[PDB]
Amino acid sequence: QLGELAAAFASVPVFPLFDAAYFIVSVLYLKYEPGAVEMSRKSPFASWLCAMLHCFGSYILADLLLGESPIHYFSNNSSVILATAVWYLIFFCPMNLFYKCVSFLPVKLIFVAMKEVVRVRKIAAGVHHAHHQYHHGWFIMMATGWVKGSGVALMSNFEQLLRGVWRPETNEILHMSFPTKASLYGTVLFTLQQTHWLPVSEANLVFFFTMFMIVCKVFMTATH
Amino acid sequence: QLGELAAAFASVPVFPLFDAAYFIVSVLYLKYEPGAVEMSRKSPFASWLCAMLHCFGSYILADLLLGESPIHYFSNNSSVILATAVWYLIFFCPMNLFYKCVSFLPVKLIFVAMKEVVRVRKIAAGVHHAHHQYHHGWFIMMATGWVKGSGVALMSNFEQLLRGVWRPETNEILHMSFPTKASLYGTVLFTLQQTHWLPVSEANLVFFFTMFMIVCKVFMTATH
Amino acid sequence: QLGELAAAFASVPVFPLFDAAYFIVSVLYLKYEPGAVEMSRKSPFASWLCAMLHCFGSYILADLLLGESPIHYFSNNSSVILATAVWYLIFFCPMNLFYKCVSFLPVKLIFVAMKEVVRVRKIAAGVHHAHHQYHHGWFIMMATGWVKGSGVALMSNFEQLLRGVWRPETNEILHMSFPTKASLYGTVLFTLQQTHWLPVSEANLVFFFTMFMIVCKVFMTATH
Ligand SMILES: CC/C=C/C/C=C/C/C=C/CCCC(=O)O[C@H](CO)COC(=O)CCCCCCCCCCC
Ligand SMILES: CC/C=C/C/C=C/C/C=C/CCCC(=O)O[C@H](CO)COC(=O)CCCCCCCCCCC
Ligand SMILES: CC/C=C/C/C=C/C/C=C/CCCC(=O)O[C@H](CO)COC(=O)CCCCCCCCCCC
Ligand SMILES: [Ca+2]
Ligand SMILES: [Cl-]
Ligand SMILES: [Cl-]
Ligand SMILES: [Cl-]
Ligand SMILES: [Cl-]
Ligand SMILES: [Cl-]
Ligand SMILES: [Cl-]
Ligand SMILES: [Cl-]
Ligand SMILES: [Cl-]
Ligand SMILES: [Cl-]
Ligand SMILES: [Cl-]
Ligand SMILES: [Cl-]
Ligand SMILES: [Cl-]
Ligand SMILES: [Cl-]
Ligand SMILES: [Cl-]
Ligand SMILES: [Cl-]
Repeated sequence: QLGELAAAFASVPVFPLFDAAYFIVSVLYLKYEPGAVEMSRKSPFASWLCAMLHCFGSYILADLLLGESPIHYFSNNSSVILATAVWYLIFFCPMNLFYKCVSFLPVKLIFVAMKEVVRVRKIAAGVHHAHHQYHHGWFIMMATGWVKGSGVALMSNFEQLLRGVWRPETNEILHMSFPTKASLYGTVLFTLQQTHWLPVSEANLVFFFTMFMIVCKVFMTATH
Repeated sequence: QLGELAAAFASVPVFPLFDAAYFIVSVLYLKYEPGAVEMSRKSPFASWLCAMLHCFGSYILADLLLGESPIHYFSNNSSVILATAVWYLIFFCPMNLFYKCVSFLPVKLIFVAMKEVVRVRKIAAGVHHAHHQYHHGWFIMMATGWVKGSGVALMSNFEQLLRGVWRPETNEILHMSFPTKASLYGTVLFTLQQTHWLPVSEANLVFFFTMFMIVCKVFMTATH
Repeated sequence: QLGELAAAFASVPVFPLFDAAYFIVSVLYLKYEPGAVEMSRKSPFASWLCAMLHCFGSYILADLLLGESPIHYFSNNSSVILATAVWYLIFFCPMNLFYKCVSFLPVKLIFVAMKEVVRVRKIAAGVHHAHHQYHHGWFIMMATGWVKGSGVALMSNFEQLLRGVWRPETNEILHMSFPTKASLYGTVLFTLQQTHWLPVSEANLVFFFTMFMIVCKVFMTATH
């Protein structure tokens, strides 16, 4: 009956709870970046735009690769407003209280695990969406699933440029972080499953690769 | 009968006279930039391309945001040729005579006011065009109207790169100039009017916001 | 009977032999770039992506200009695999044997001539493709044919960024190399032929402009 459990796991509604966890973890990472708090004070619109890149950079990149509107996902008003509320609470909540609650390690590890549920679903969705437009476009499927999983990391040089920072000596392709490299392995697996060369159901692959990402990220977050 | 006057004001044909004023003011600003005259001598094609960015950057950015051809507007041959003639006269007219005439302060203030007529129309057109593709895409409407009004300013980091200049410490989002910030207020107003939450006719909003931009820009130009 | 010879010349199948020559010459140029060999060792995925830019940058740029998927051409699996095999053999063949064979000057000059056959065909195809979407879009036709011929050179600032290099003081528009400038003359000629203002058959223009590019590039390669 594992396939019955895997089907329920792979079809949980990500909105709003799992998307909120994705936004919280991503905007927390933004606040850790150098000068981010000062930027929220002096350039609040640019700070909000930076948070939108961290929350929706996966869709911006995937739409750019497929020749669609790069801000197509911003028509989802409820998601944009939810990410905006997360950005406001993390940077401007009185007593910094919202930051204190979501940074509490037991709470943070749960949000970290929930973000990985969202990331794997976005990888698989990118492969399936590219396949719909290119039935045999294996390289387009792998590219779309990769940027859906890596997100803002692949545009880090220009997220820095928006913040007034320029560090051209490195980038996430020249030196992949773990989530970028893991998203590359994930998009190859989901493409192979789309090819019907990997004999596994799409629900089981989602379940087992999500558990791999959850264990890795929770372990990495709890260590440091 | 103000609405009858506002309807005539909001429907004046911008081509060719008001577009010419837009091109003249924008290419004048290009000639003020460092190394622009030297660039016209040594790299005339790059200088012409820079002037096309200043004249049509609003359409390039709006088409990029909506997933359309970024050079779609360059199919308008008469507009491209008119902007090309303006670029040639400003940089290469014998005796620098065309520059001397359009820089004469009474003449320049008139062209500055006429450019603001074009800018407000482009903001409203961007909101209406985005609304046609996304009936409830408020964030897409505001983004499209903003870049239609700000124009080349939002791509200033890469207009500089074309000229061989790189200044990453600042950008027009991190530090908005007045026209960029005013275009942001304008696109919010025209979006609200599109929402039917701002109880005002589209013609009256065009008239009153254009007069606001005309008074501000004419005052700013005459002061410095 | 020259038109009968020109028709056969202009319709030779570029895949796979002429495309292979295009890939070999382009990836050879990549290996000449500073730090390219070290990059293939330490960042092999970024090295492979760099080679894809050199092999398919013409299609990436043309699709970007026309608002299509910038990786649309990567649905051609056989072409991507052939370019991938060329990249692997040039950087990783035991004894560096493949590099030694294709760098042998008589063999290299033949591949250089065959690449020019591909470049002229891509210029003409870009003009014809833009004309199909814009019957009177002369500036869109010239832009599309130019990037189809220049290829990765027009994105050199960002091919360098992928390699961790940033040299903003120059670019291929501000200072055109010979292939970039020759592709600009070529796209004007093919646009004029599309206008029916240049009284010459498309096959004869392909033949005579290819011979011009072959003689120039073979002479330039044999000199240095
Ligand atoms: C301001 C925000 C802009 C950010 C630009 C960041 C771009 C980084 C994205 C890289 C995706 C490459 C996919 C890949 O590297 O992996 C796939 C699977 O292995 C294969 O690569 C290919 O298909 C060949 C891909 C050729 C490069 C595509 C360039 C598209 C230009 C978009 C810019 C408008
Ligand atoms: C070489 C020329 C290139 C120039 C690139 C310049 C880009 C600057 C444009 C910014 C428009 C943001 C709209 C905005 O900031 O304001 C709106 C309204 O408030 C909300 O922002 C969003 O919808 C979220 C917008 C998310 C960013 C969109 C990135 C698109 C990538 C285009 C590059 C191909
Ligand atoms: C990461 C890879 C990105 C690389 C970006 C490189 C861009 C260089 C391409 C230049 C083509 C200009 C065509 C031209 O200069 O020549 C033609 C014929 O004379 C006329 O120019 C116009 O039509 C006006 C063209 C206005 C500029 C178009 C900007 C498009 C933005 C694309 C970025 C997403
Ligand atoms: Ca498109
Ligand atoms: Cl940083
Ligand atoms: Cl601000
Ligand atoms: Cl998704
Ligand atoms: Cl997707
Ligand atoms: Cl098919
Ligand atoms: Cl400057
Ligand atoms: Cl030039
Ligand atoms: Cl408009
Ligand atoms: Cl518009
Ligand atoms: Cl609808
Ligand atoms: Cl270099
Ligand atoms: Cl690698
Ligand atoms: Cl082609
Ligand atoms: Cl083409
Ligand atoms: Cl037509």
